[PDB]
Amino acid sequence: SGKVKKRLPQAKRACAKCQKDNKKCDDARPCQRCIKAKTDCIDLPRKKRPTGVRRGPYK
DNA sequence: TTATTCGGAAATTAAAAACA
DNA sequence: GTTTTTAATTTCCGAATAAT
Ligand SMILES: [Zn+2]
Ligand SMILES: [Zn+2]
Repeated sequence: SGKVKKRLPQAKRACAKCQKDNKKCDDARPCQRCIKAKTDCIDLPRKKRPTGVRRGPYK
């Protein structure tokens, strides 16, 4: 049988450069893509979705 | 050829809602 | 107080364009 492409598990979080490039980060810091690119590997904070927006009843 | 860009599918996730 | 629902948000696939 031929090989099926394993969708890799996602990184716990993506560093700023992997976020900008829309590419695969990892759980090392610096991440592997930043080591290869010789670029600063920085973690930036996530957006927190707001409180106080009703949804209406669930199915 | 490799490097960079990015649209959008798929995955994550957290407040609302539902439940105990 | 648990847990479930499901839309805000994030991750990165993959297919393009740009650079070399
Ligand atoms: Zn990264
Ligand atoms: Zn990085």
